[PDB]
Amino acid sequence: MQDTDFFSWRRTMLLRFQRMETAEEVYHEIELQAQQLEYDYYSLCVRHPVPFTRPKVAFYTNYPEAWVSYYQAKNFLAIDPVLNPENFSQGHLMWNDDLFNEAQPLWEAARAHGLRRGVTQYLMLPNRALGFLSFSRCSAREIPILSDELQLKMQLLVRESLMALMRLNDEIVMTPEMNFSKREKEILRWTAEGKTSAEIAMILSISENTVNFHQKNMQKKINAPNKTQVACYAAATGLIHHHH
Amino acid sequence: MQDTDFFSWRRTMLLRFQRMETAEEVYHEIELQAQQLEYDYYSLCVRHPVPFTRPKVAFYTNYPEAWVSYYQAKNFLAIDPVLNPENFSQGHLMWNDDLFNEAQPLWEAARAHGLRRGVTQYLMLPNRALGFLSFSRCSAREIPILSDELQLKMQLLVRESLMALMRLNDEIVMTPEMNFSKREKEILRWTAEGKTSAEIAMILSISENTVNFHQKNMQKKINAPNKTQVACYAAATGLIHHHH
Ligand SMILES: CCCCCCCC(=O)OC[C@@H](O)CO
Ligand SMILES: CCCCCCCC(=O)OC[C@@H](O)CO
Repeated sequence: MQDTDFFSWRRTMLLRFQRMETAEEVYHEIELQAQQLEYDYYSLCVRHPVPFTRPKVAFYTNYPEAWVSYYQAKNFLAIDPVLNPENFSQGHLMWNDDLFNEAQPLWEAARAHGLRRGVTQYLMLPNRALGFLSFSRCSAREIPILSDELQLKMQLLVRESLMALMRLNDEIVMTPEMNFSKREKEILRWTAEGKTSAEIAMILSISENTVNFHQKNMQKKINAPNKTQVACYAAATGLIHHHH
Repeated sequence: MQDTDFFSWRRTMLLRFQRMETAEEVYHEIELQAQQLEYDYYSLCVRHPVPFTRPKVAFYTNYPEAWVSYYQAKNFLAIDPVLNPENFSQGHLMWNDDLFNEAQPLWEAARAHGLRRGVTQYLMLPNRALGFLSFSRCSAREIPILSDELQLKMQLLVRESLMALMRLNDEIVMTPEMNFSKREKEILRWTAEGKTSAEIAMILSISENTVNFHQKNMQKKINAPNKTQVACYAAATGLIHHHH
């Protein structure tokens, strides 16, 4: 089946995001597209895969500054439904009351700051980071628009905006950098396979001290105590394989 | 912008994939949808994140059996363009001749087995596995269809088919299982942060031998030599966090 005005909307937005230049342009276009769907505020959170124990959650938003501060103050992240992929279908999640039954103080606090309606689309990025694009309005008024239309528009928006920010190396999306050589990564592959410094020397046909140097060298770059952190981080973000 | 016959195609296919029951039903529906787009053969490959050194590549296809055997014989995977995410735009990749300049023997071998035209859509799964859905026909004939239509149809097909196979725990998509408890995973979080068995005991307020047991216990389950493999695998597949 085919029927094209959305197909043209798609084409136009792909080009527009590709021809951007600044992270400020990105934020601005989201702010625009949200208003095009009659949403007042937007929001773009990014759950990083690392650190494992205290996951970095970078974000930028045009929310009321008072709300951003309050949300952080009472740490609602720990209970926020819309930042929990389990609640999503097709990477889409509509805001309703029943969704916040376990996080009631967040639900009331958000209303007290003018966030009465909303919606969130999400996507996992090549660096295994979870990107969440949330729209919100202060009007409980009914804005009728086809559900299928909304999903696909946001499906594209959340993707191309974060893909842009990655091409621009923005701090919001960029995982901790680890500029490793091809040999360094080769050594780290086997390290994650559980191979010892001794065994890796045999495979690569090099001195056992040469392996230990590379290992300590990588640790130094990213400031890590042992090879376990280096390898786990490298595996957690897909450096051992896939994209860069 | 909105215009709905595709939106209805979307809705219909979402339900159909959700109400499935067997991995044979999935394969069959792809085979069907490929023929609906005038493609003779399909193919569904899945690059696993682990093992790191010899990445498992499971697949199932209705290709000529002779071709599947030949492709494996001369190991064309190592040079196959259509299974390399770097060549993709919007997770979509059209087959053309210039794409195979570095893999000429594959290009000729594939033609010798009746694969003259094709296309591939790809997607990364929650377990960090890369799923590749390829369609191919034996007719060099021109089948005119809107590019934008093809992309979005396949964008949905590759997703919902692999998401189905995961709900069914199929061997093609399922990463190596590691049924770990909440405490076991808690210990493994810190292990990947580079924390020693001694330090982890201090944080969790438990014996240092208790930590070592959990560690050896996890190793036993997945048959691993040391904690480094357990943690790296657990991080590589997103067990320490995100989905299950
Ligand atoms: C956490 C980013 C700054 C605070 C904005 C909250 C991010 C987000 O979109 O949350 C919306 C819902 O939680 C509403 O309850
Ligand atoms: C590798 C799965 C079995 C062999 C089929 C090849 C998988 C795939 O779709 O490859 C197509 C292109 O490489 C054509 O040159």
